[PDB]
Amino acid sequence: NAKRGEIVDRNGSGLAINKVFDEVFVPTVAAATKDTESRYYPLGEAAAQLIGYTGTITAEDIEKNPGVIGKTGLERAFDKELRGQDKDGQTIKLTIDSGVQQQAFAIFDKRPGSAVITDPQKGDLLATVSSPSYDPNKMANGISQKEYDAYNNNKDLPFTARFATGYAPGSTFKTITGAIGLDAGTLKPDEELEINGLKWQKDKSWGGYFATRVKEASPVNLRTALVNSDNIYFAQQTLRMGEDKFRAGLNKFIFGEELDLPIAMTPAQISNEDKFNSEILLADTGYGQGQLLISPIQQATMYSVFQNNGTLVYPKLVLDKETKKKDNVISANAANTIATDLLGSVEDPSGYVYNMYNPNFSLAAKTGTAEIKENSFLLTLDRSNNKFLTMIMVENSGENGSATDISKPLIDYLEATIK
Ligand SMILES: *C(=O)[C@@H](NC(=O)/C(=N\OCC)c1nsc(N)n1)[C@@H]1NC(C(=O)O)=C(Sc2nc(-c3cc[n+](C)cc3)cs2)CS1
Repeated sequence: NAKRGEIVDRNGSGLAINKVFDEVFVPTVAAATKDTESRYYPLGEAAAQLIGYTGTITAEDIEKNPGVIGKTGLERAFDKELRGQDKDGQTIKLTIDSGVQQQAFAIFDKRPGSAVITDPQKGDLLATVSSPSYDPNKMANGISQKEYDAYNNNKDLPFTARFATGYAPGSTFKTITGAIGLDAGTLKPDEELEINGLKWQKDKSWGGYFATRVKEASPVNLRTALVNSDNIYFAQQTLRMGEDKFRAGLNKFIFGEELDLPIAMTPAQISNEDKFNSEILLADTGYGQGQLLISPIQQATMYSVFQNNGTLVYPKLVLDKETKKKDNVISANAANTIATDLLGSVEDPSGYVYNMYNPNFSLAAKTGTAEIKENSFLLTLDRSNNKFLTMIMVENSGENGSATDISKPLIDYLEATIK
């Protein structure tokens, strides 16, 4: 009987450890009584999808590769290192910070959504949160059929790891579209484009389709369009760029690329085919619509270029793993120009993230709402020290509110701890 290896956070705090209990004769916590060692998760629901839970080796388990075994999450993906022999399992230290993990999970409060917080210059995943969640301690050490069925019958599906699920990125994708337009030469950041009305189309060939916007602006430049959430500006800049210049910039990212993370995840895609085959879809992809499917972990990876002078860093979950990058995904001037203009989302009183304004901290942000019901997104960038990046989403934002409405405790926590 060898002890299973432990999973600890970046500071050594236990994420999946062993603890002896007095159980109520074979094993609730106090027939008979005996001191039995049990697999314990201190963060509970806050890290349930990431860490996973254990279970007994079933018949079909040993029927593949010849008392407890990882059934899901990192407890399953890291089983060979944590199981050991009968040699104690080794301890695997992650990049997670327990303080940030419990902050990101607390802001949702049963709301469906996800949140990832990274170190945009190292790739360290400080937190990967999916809501709603479940009790991993109950699932591993005996859960009743009343709480299991309560989890299965939940229409929001608490078992799914939403940080590894592909969604449409929303208007936050304009940051990439605008940066590609800058390096292409077609998008001048200071030229004033005349945009009139709340709807726009290229010509009569679009028919009953229009690019719609919210706030009416008179001449819209790059900085104003990002703060005003103007779809028409980026649509016109996408049509001006052409399918080739736009796809040339997008292909420098990690689309269709499998990552070395120990989290199962479908690679990000641009569209179903190698070509757009239309022009309304080219405009849609310009402002985050179309057939884009990027996961929160992949979204945090792509957007890391703005805090590394255009260099993309890959996400890492194990601490001692070497930092991997993809150099020159966008220019340094393009990354800095977009990151500087995004300060207006927080600092401008008319900005949509002005509720999080802090005069002693530079925070660039960008909102986004996608129609799939509608989901809300929020990307924030530490421009004071480039030490954290957030990607927060809330599913069914028409009923559960926007991501900005609940993310203020999270952002305030990071600015004081990670700084
Ligand atoms: C990018 O996200 C854009 N989104 C859309 O065009 C889509 N839906 O619009 C929802 C109304 C859409 N369909 S599919 C898909 N993938 N995306 C723009 N991004 C923004 C944003 O979050 O800033 C939205 S919502 C918005 N709401 C306000 C507002 C209005 C009034 N008041 C008092 C305050 C705030 C500004 S923007 C739409 S467009």
